Amino acid sequence: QPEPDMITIFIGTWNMGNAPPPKKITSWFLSKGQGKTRDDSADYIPHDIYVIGTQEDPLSEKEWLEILKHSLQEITSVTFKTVAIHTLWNIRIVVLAKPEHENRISHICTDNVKTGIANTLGNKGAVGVSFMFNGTSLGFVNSHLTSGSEKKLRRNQNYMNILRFLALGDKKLSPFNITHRFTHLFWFGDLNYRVDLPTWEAETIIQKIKQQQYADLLSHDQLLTERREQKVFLHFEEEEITFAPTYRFERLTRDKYAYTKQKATGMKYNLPSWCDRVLWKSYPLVHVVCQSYGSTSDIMTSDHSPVFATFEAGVTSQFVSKNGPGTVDSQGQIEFLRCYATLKTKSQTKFYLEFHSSCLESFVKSQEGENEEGSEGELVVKFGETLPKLKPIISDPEYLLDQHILISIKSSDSDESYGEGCIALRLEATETQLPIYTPLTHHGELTGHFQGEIKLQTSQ
Ligand SMILES: CCCC(=O)Nc1cccnc1Cl
Repeated sequence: QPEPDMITIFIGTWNMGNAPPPKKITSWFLSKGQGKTRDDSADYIPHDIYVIGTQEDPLSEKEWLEILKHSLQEITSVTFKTVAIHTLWNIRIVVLAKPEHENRISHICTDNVKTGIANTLGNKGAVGVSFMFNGTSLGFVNSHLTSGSEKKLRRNQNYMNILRFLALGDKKLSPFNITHRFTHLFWFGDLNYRVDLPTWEAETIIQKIKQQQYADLLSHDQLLTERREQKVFLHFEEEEITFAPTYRFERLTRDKYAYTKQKATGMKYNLPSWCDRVLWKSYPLVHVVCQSYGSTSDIMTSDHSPVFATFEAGVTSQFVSKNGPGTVDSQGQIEFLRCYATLKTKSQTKFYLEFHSSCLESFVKSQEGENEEGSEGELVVKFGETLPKLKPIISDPEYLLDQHILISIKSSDSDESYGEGCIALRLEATETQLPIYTPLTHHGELTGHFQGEIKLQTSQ
């Protein structure tokens, strides 16, 4: 029974509006409705993993698990196994997997982050799950961010708090936040970013939606504009949106957007918006392809419509050789030539690097770099040919070329990371000097760059 090199993952996000779901929600899991939808010929083919995020979820965990599992069993005739379930207030994540995957899944972590302070602490935040699927680390975040058209900056702040404080994945990756801990990270939820057009334009927006003309609306979508200005979700991907705004509907139909200010909305307008989103970030040169991204049309208990996204994701096997795990394989090495970090910091400490990778027995600390001044004000930290030779556990190129090296540049004075990034070992050649590059971030914001050359020796 061979190990897979690809799986498919279903991501759902649905703000349930504190109402129980209708009796049938199968269209969600089938990726049917509006947008990039799944072919009918696939309807009986189960996804490998289903990850369901809800917000304003009024159900108990038990109640929702019974609906989800019976939904999937009706579609696929498979009884899915529960990998994890975690709830913060009314924000919930469920991970279900095909039974054949039970002994491929391990290291399951759950966590939550509560956003805001005093006033603004008590219903927004995020839940998440991570696990290993054979050799591949997977992370999933369902966030319910701050509401209201004039709170995009708060949403951006919520995002940074969640990625700083959500404690998922391998705790030994201490310099790295969730945006670096996983082969594949999926972040979804009621992100609550709005279409930023004047209130007076509400009926014009509705007209555009009825004509399926989204271009002039998407050009004002706050998540797309904040991401283009590098204010949020730096280095994440999102499929093109080709479905109608998923908020705010009159319940029990989809024929009406309810946008006008009401006491129940705090006298705020809710112009039609793409509140409900799925984004991802995968390590460089790992296969990930979005195969659906859309909304359902026939689930109408909430003022939001459910959103679905599906992905092909590359996975790797739990590799064993005669040498590693449990020792190094002297026929493998990773060398760095002519490396330097360019940092945005105004500070003047010495810096050193740490290399972290599950291809190493443990992380590797470099010597301190040599600081120089860049021509446009920058700090340049030069490592030259001084970086330690990395000793992978396994030399087989079928393993090593699928690996990644995480890099943190740390202050000698504080041991605090000033920047994190990731280098793929999926090189064009071995035993050949090749350019490498990663942006460096800290708390998910850009702080610099790391570039140089790599020379990878495998057993071939
Ligand atoms: C609800 C948690 C039950 C559980 O232990 N799930 C699990 C763990 C490891 C691998 N696969 C699965 Cl389904």
